Amino acid sequence: PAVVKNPPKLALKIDRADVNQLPRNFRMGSDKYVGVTKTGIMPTRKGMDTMNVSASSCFSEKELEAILKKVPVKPSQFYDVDLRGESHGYLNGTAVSWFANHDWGNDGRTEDIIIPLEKEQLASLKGSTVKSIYRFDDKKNVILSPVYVNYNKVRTEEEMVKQHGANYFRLTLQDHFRPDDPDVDKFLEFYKSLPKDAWLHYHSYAGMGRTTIFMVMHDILKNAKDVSFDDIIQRQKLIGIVDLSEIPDKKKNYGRKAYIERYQFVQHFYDYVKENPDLKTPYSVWAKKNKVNSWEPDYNGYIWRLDTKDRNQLPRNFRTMNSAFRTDVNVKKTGKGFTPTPTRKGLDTLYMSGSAEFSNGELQAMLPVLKQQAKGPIYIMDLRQETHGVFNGNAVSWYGLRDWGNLGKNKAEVLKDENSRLNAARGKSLIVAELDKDKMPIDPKPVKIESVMTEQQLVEKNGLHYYRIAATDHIWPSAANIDEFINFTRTMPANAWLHFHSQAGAGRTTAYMAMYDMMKNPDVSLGDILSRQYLLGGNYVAYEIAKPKPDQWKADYYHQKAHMIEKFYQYVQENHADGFKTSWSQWLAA
Amino acid sequence: PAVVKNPPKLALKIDRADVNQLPRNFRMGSDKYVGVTKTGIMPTRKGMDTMNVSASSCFSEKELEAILKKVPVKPSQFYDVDLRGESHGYLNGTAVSWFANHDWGNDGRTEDIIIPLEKEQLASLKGSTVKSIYRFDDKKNVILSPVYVNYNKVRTEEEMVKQHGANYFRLTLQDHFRPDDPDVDKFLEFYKSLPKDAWLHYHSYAGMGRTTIFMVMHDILKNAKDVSFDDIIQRQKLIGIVDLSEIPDKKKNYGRKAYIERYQFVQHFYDYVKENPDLKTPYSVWAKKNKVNSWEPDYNGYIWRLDTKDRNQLPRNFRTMNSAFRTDVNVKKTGKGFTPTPTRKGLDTLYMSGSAEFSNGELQAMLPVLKQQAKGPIYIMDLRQETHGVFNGNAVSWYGLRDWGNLGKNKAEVLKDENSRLNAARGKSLIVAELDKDKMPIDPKPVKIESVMTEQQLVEKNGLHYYRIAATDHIWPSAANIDEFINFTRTMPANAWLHFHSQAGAGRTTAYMAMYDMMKNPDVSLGDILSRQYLLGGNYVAYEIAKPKPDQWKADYYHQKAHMIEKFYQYVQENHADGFKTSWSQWLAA
Ligand SMILES: O=P(O)(O)O[C@H]1[C@H](O)[C@@H](OP(=O)(O)O)[C@H](OP(=O)(O)O)[C@@H](OP(=O)(O)O)[C@H]1O
Ligand SMILES: O=P(O)(O)O[C@H]1[C@H](O)[C@@H](OP(=O)(O)O)[C@H](OP(=O)(O)O)[C@@H](OP(=O)(O)O)[C@H]1O
Ligand SMILES: O=P(O)(O)O[C@H]1[C@H](O)[C@@H](OP(=O)(O)O)[C@H](OP(=O)(O)O)[C@@H](OP(=O)(O)O)[C@H]1O
Repeated sequence: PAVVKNPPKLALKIDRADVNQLPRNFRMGSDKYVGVTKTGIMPTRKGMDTMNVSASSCFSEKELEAILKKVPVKPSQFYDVDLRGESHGYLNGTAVSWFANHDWGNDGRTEDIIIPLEKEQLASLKGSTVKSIYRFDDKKNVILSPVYVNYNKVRTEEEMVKQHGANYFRLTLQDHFRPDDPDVDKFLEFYKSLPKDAWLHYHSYAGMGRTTIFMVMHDILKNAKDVSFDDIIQRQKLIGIVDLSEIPDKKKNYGRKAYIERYQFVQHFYDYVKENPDLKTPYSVWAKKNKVNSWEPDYNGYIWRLDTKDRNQLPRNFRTMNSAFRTDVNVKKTGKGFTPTPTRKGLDTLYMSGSAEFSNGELQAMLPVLKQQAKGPIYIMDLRQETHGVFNGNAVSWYGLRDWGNLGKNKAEVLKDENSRLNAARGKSLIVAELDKDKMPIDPKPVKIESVMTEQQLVEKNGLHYYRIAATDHIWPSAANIDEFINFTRTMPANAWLHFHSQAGAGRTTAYMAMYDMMKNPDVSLGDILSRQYLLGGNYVAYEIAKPKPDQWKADYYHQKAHMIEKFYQYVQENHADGFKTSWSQWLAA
Repeated sequence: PAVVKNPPKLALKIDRADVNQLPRNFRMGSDKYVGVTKTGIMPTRKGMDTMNVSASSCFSEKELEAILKKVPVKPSQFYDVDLRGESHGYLNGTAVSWFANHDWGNDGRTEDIIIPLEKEQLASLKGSTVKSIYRFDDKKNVILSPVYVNYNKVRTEEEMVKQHGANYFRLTLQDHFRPDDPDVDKFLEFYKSLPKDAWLHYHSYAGMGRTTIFMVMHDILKNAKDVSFDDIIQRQKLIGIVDLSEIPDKKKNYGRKAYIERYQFVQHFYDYVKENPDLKTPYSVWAKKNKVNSWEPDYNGYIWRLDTKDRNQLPRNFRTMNSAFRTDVNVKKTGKGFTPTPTRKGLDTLYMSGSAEFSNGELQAMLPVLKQQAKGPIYIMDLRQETHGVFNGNAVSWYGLRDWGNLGKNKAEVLKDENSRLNAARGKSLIVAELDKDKMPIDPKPVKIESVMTEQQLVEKNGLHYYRIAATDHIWPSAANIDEFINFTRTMPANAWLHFHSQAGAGRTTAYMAMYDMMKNPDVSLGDILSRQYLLGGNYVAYEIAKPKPDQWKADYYHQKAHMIEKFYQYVQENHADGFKTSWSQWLAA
């Protein structure tokens, strides 16, 4: 085949043709040494034969079958450790993946974007039984002219491996680099939970870099006590293909840094296992204390943000389902299904409103409006995961990078963090600043904090009910968070009026409003729901960035929203009839 | 101007037009804060006003004059700290440099290569008063359409700066990265040697990355005891342009790694100054001990190499000036000035030979041949810096990466290492292996070491004189090594017969043979000298790699040879008449 001159940015290509054989770079930990060391002296073989470990390149289905046959365990004892962060899967037995330059198809992405993205990519191939798929040169890592692949099955690696009765574990590691600390932590917690008779097979794309790092880690976990670091590095080269201590002349600038980085990593992991033979202190914790940690963003709050100043007027982005459509329509901020003239059916009895966060003054202005229109009890639905409250009548929040001050916290932890920080602020003189477009404070000055309430205290004091869902800013509400809302709707009083707010009354607020609208009016089209929620003053839930630039970190998260809001529409179509007896989480998991 | 679609791999372009002004990103350590921090809280200014420091982008001559006028010291107190590893200089007052993609013109090169290479690049412009020079866009860092520049002066930055009565210090740092540990050590020895009233001006190309790293280091050296790491980082952003703690969303994969690497560097440097306020322990030594050191190659010997087996035949590549011209001429391994029919004028009375290293058996075969041709005392001129000797009649050496086992050592240290290691080998059972094309041992097996001698003992025991010059393998003989040979010729007998040898009888041997040939026959052309030394069985001293690939690390060293052998030719022309009274070192420095 011929090299493809201008390949797409992301090309679906063949990883492994389906052939009855052991795959590329296959080795078992008990294999004999091949080749020599630079000194001519062989490293001790101590501990090698009882490691119960093998490794290789990625594999087709027939190559997996050859692996399973060869290893001296049953499938039930076999764990496929899939180190590939790049999106991949199977068409029948043929292994395919989505390739970008340097094999960085999922460059920068976290596991929780990569896993569902990969399923979607693969899902897009179902409903066809033949496809032109690029070939690939492993020597130069470049796209070659395509062949047609026939198939009637599309599977993730997990599905294929489990259908063979084996076990599966995924780490989404970028090609060319060491695992970051949290992925080391994740591996170790998996490792510690293994049955003693477990057989581990590590693989990446080529069974070279990422694979050898983990073969070295494995050897260290079994043998660091009795075997030197240097011997481990050498012996994993002798039975394999890569010497992690080799920084060759041909590697320069960036590539050279990465070879250096991953060599240093295995040195630090060796030291960690040596000092912590019980594996009690997590690697990330040990590494931080010893200043050899990988870098991670810190999302913790570091400033009191002024969300909204105490003012006698309706809060920003306020609307009810009786409101007028907006006149400032921007089609470029809409998306799939958008119409300027959606049906208003059901809106007169939906009893729903939304807005940005509210100061005391803004709550006072909302009160008569909502009571004017409400036919039953009024609930303020606070959708904010981030810690917030009221200082001197002003709405404030504890702002961290990306507004992810409470990322990873459950509801109980959120409320505990919230109460604690608000209390601690009482009577202090603190910076409370509005943030500009760059999230930098504007004219920051200390101000004396005289009064401090939670929003709940404020809301209940004014005769309304309160409910909190801790939804993370910028992202599609989690399954748990959506289930919490559905459960809420099942028991809420009839004629209840729901007022949703988040920080800006945009992303999270419009998402929940659209989900509730759908639930109550399943006969209205997805596009009409999204369109009217937009027209009434929300954003468009299915917005996607046309041509994402590198600094546009929200791109994947908008895409996830666009995708998941459609799914949720389907969920409603299928479960509204019997009152949603089946949950969103259970439905997803089927 | 217009972007250049396909610029040359290396393009001479304009850095700074000559303008009367302070340069880009100019700041002084005592400057006021501009902008805000993310918390809205400003860092202490403690110690800022007494640091006696400024920083900026690179500067034109007039921009330097603006700098000198602005700062509150005399030029004699001002130190230009030039952080640029890329080759640069001055045409009249205009700053110019040689640009490759990512500003990596000298990617991978050491200071010893870059400094003389830069002077050579600038020297190539001195035979003109006008040049077409590319323009440059600082926003995108890309070459733009060229303009003509007129000049009658070509200068290094050092020359331009010293001509204004100021001081100069150079570190050859690659753009985009932190400094490696040895450059930190070099900066520190410089810093500690400063007078108290010294004023430091740091600059790189943009006054952004490398410059801010060093401004932070300075602030740390002055203020670590009293000011926190975070405050230093913030305040250097506030008076400047870069926050080293910021890893922006737009930086991905490789670029991201570099930002991370340099942030972590300034953290480690902080800790080092905090822990070592006396700056006694070097940074590199502290960093190693704490496992946060940058990676450096290790050139130390790790194996006994079999250089040549004891055998009853002339040593490899043996030749005298009465030897036949070779029949296997390969023009592609020749170079500038090659002729297949050079004069043999002077060879009849040039009492010289050369070969590869010799075993005992090969020395015995040599003896009658040399004694046949010699008209005076015979001297064996051992040119090897690397440690070697004789085991059981075989020539052996202590081999390290690149055969640089004794890199950096003086002659006394080389001989001390040599005696020590040879003695320690006696009676031991050790690996003594021939190395393959990849420098890996062939069929290594331990052998009993029964007899051990230095080459000097072997030679003198056979009634010959010995002299040692510790020349590093692969590279052009140093100035001190050439002077040492010249001093030898000045005190040796008229009709002394010199037999040069190294490991292979190629690079070092042929260079010294060509240098002596020139000295004794200054009326023979450079080309003829190099050509006949090649034809008699040496290599071609002025060989350069045509189109050097990334793995061909010797490229720069061959170029250095090709260059310096011509220079030595000129030295001979200018100094043979009086018997080389002025040394090579003195003549180079003028
Ligand atoms: O081609 P061979 O001699 O087998 O070696 C290759 C080339 O040097 C590649 O460079 P190039 O793209 O110039 O061919 C290099 O990728 P980089 O260019 O990214 O350094 C590979 O590094 P790894 O991809 O790390 O194996 C290295 O293994
Ligand atoms: O709080 P909800 O109602 O979900 O709405 C969010 C917040 O207003 C975000 O503000 P912040 O990030 O300051 O908390 C905003 O980010 P920007 O102001 O950076 O755009 C989001 O814009 P998009 O993520 O672009 O939709 C918006 O959807
Ligand atoms: O264009 P602006 O917004 O100024 O930001 C630039 C771009 O992101 C560059 O990327 P691109 O080449 O895609 O334009 C990037 O170089 P990399 O591509 O090496 O990341 C620069 O990093 P620095 O070179 O470190 O400034 C960064 O400052």
